[PDB]
Amino acid sequence: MADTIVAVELDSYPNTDIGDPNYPHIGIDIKSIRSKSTARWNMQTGKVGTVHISYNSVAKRLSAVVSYSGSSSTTVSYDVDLNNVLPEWVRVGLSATTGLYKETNTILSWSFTSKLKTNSIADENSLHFSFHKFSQNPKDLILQGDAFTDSDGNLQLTKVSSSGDPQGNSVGRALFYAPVHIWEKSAVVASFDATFTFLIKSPDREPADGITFFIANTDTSIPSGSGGRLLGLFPDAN
Amino acid sequence: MADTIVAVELDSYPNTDIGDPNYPHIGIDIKSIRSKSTARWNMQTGKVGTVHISYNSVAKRLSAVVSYSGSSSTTVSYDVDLNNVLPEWVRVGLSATTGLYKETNTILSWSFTSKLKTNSIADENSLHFSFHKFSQNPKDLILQGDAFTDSDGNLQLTKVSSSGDPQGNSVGRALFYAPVHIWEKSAVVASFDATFTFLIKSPDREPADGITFFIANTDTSIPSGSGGRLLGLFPDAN
Amino acid sequence: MADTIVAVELDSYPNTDIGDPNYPHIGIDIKSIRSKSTARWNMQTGKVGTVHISYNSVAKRLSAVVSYSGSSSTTVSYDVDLNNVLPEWVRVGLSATTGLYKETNTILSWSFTSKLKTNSIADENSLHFSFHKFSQNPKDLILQGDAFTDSDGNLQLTKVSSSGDPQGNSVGRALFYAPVHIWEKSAVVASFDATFTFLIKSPDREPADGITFFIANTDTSIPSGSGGRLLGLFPDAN
Amino acid sequence: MADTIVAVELDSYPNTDIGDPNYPHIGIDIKSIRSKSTARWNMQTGKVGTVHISYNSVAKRLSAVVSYSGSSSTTVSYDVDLNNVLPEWVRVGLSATTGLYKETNTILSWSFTSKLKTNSIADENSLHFSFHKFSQNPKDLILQGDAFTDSDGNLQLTKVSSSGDPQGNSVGRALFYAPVHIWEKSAVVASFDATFTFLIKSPDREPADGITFFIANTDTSIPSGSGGRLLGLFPDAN
Ligand SMILES: OC[C@H]1O[C@H](Oc2c[nH]c3ccc(Br)c(Cl)c23)[C@@H](O)[C@@H](O)[C@@H]1O
Ligand SMILES: OC[C@H]1O[C@H](Oc2c[nH]c3ccc(Br)c(Cl)c23)[C@@H](O)[C@@H](O)[C@@H]1O
Ligand SMILES: OC[C@H]1O[C@H](Oc2c[nH]c3ccc(Br)c(Cl)c23)[C@@H](O)[C@@H](O)[C@@H]1O
Ligand SMILES: OC[C@H]1O[C@H](Oc2c[nH]c3ccc(Br)c(Cl)c23)[C@@H](O)[C@@H](O)[C@@H]1O
Ligand SMILES: [Ca+2]
Ligand SMILES: [Ca+2]
Ligand SMILES: [Ca+2]
Ligand SMILES: [Ca+2]
Ligand SMILES: [Mn+2]
Ligand SMILES: [Mn+2]
Ligand SMILES: [Mn+2]
Ligand SMILES: [Mn+2]
Repeated sequence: MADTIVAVELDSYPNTDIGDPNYPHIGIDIKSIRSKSTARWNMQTGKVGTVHISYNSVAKRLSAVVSYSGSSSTTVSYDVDLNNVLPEWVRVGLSATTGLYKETNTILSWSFTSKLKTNSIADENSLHFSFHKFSQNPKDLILQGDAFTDSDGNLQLTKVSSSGDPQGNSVGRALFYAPVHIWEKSAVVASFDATFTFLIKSPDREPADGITFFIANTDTSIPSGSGGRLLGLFPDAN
Repeated sequence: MADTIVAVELDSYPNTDIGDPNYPHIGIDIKSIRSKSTARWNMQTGKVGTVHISYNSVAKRLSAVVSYSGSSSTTVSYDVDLNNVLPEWVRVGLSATTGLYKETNTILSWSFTSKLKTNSIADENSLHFSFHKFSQNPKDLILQGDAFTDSDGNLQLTKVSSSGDPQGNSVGRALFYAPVHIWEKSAVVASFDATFTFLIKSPDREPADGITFFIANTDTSIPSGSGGRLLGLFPDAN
Repeated sequence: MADTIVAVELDSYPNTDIGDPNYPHIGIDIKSIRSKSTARWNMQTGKVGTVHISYNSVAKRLSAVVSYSGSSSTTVSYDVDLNNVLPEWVRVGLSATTGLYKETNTILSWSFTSKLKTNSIADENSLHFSFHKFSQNPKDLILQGDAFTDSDGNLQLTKVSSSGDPQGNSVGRALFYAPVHIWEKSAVVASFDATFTFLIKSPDREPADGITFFIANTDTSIPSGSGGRLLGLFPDAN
Repeated sequence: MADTIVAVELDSYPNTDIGDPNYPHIGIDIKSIRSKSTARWNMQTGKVGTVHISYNSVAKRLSAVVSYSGSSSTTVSYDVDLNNVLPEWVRVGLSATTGLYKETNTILSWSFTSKLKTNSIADENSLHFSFHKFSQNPKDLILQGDAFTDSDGNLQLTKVSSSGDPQGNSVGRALFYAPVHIWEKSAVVASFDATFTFLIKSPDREPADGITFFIANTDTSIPSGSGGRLLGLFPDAN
């Protein structure tokens, strides 16, 4: 069967033939590339941006905010019970693609916290990780497809040359090595927060295709046919 | 000039004359004792209970859950922008009352985290405290009214005897000593999370009146007339 | 080549033939079962104990303390630079054995934090995990030898029957799934802290053999001949 | 009665007068301006530096490292039992002075964590704060002497002009608002960690006088005569 995917997308390229709004946008994706909720994103190609993502099983609202130094922020939210969508054990990761058009999909930092609180207090679990730059040989990441860490310590999700020039038709993903426990039958509340900073540079008039933070089944792998507009996440546009 | 109050109430006594539902309930109170959202609380007098509260400014949803070991939990949420309600600097606290009827309002643990973020993975401001014991001299709490720490290390918000028998017509509150910064001009996202565990015992067959977590202006005090049904928060029932 | 091991041992059985003092002891082991430092441990068989372990690269002192409710604590320290000992990437874990004599090697909770700092604030890493009780399918743990999680949610490092009776000649370990990055060429300061709570029960007049927290090369596995007095860590007593 | 002081000094100006070494140095001060331990400071006037300080009560080792974007590292350590020196409740803070000679004493960030542990994985008391910008009205800091926050959001501990030139004969301190519980009768282990980033700039051939992180009785205030060489911390040079 296909993987089960929940994602927040920073979608730089409007694919209106598969339901994208006709502008760069942020979106919340629940098992489909066709986002349940979107907000218009005013990209600053060449500038370092920041994304903050949060979810709590009591509120049942997955939210995301994108900002840049000295600019107005873009926000997006969706009401959803993640226990009905995802398995109890997941992996978390970042993905990016290029297609006919291209961009650098550079990650400068990534942090993530999750918590599982139950009935009994001494029945609980937490996981936190934080990367400010990345090791050249990162043993706590599963790197998939074209993803790699360059000589500056930056995570490049898609291909770039030695001079830093991006390449088209590229796909890559980075997953945290340990599975994450996001629900159980006795749980009272589960929550997570994620942050990443990113640098999209591009020589193209319309940069493409984007970067996601995603949560999937533990054995998730890049699907066949998921390049370009499908963001390395989905086998089709349904 | 009255305080500005946001609270989560565990209201054990139905004051139907001032808009309570006719059962013990959990509520979200925005500037009034008359809750904007309530849910049925299945009290278990004599068992240790746990409350988890959370908010973030992108989701704009204040939510709370109450539970006991081996039991079903109760949730309540309300969509609100706290920027629009509270001043930028606050104190946070726990309050409790008894009236004609009575209960012990015993706090066994209390923790709190607030974050103010912008454009990096590290937060521009964060505060975290956690008490699992309470000290015989809590120099980091402002104790108001009948609130005191006992010989067992527990925090008693209202009057109780040597023998563990609660008293009627009591009011008590405990505030964390340092002001918390909950928004600013430059802010991208602000969030907070709080947890407390409580023991409510009663000789009566109808215990009263309840316990809250609340957030207020920094100079907040127990208002004249806030006994019983007003939970030590409000000077009247409007 | 053999594994590289740094460990804190709760050594319940004196094997004076390989240099144990003639009493139960807590020990710091650096690449040998023969401890670099020991202290007398006053065991309370059948009671839940707590161990706290810490280290940072400026102080260069690895310390551990073992305690029980109502008792006084025993401490042990050793001055060592852990980088000259350990590789840059490690796994962290828990190990236990039994031999001719036996005990339960039960883990009720385990937490770990590591941090690696430079000065970019944006060149760095942290990892934190916390388990209060353990899942029936612990996908974030690598279980080795006889280790398993039971119906109560406890981690059993060595064999116990369904009635909870321990078995002799057992060895088991549990490793956190993700590698930990503990040094790099640009590092200024690296630190770690670990906590575990444990329950050692035994029908034997002299219980054996003990429990350790350990740090090893990422590919560590139970050496042949590490049963009993070698605590699942070393292939010989050198 | 005088304040009770424990400090880590970054001392830019040798006062051989009162027992400084005859070079710029970092030091550990236990109840006297006359450091119990010093190290020659690998100083870089005009560069952003970072200080990390740590202590735990099992190891009994107070340690500090000062570095500059990864280079030019200096360390200092002292074996000491702080339960014998400090009261159980304290305030923590930063101080700085100029005298005949001068430098900017600029704080760009500051964080602190304190923990008091016993018999579990969850701590019985913890406190954590973090500032990466400082507020125009920082209600959670007690600002003493010349200390103010500037339009950039930096904390200036001593007088600086509107353009950016430091003034002589100035003193300033910033204390965190809430008292900190550092030890108790039945504590198993107490620990704290602090980090700050600073910028010392000077038009002088020989900058003065330095910056400290310190720990004091909760009621601490700038003593009379503690200018220049006494770092705003001590009334005399005894
Ligand atoms: O990278 C931008 C887009 O490039 C391709 O789609 C096209 C967008 N504009 C075009 C113009 C001509 C042709 Br042929 C193609 Cl395939 C496209 C495809 O690779 C899409 O998946 C992708 O989103
Ligand atoms: O503790 C329960 C309640 O007791 C008091 O109200 C009454 C409850 N039963 C009554 C019966 C008669 C009269 Br008069 C009163 Cl005020 C009450 C008041 O103290 C209320 O504020 C409180 O909610
Ligand atoms: O569990 C206690 C000990 O049992 C064995 O060693 C012995 C301890 N007392 C003995 C008495 C007789 C014989 Br045979 C043996 Cl092997 C032992 C061995 O399994 C040791 O590794 C272990 O430490
Ligand atoms: O700012 C650096 C120093 O300047 C002063 O000490 C002197 C250093 N050189 C001098 C030369 C003359 C005189 Br008068 C004085 Cl007080 C000093 C005093 O203000 C000292 O406390 C301070 O350490
Ligand atoms: Ca698209
Ligand atoms: Ca009521
Ligand atoms: Ca032994
Ligand atoms: Ca000096
Ligand atoms: Mn899209
Ligand atoms: Mn009510
Ligand atoms: Mn031993
Ligand atoms: Mn000095």
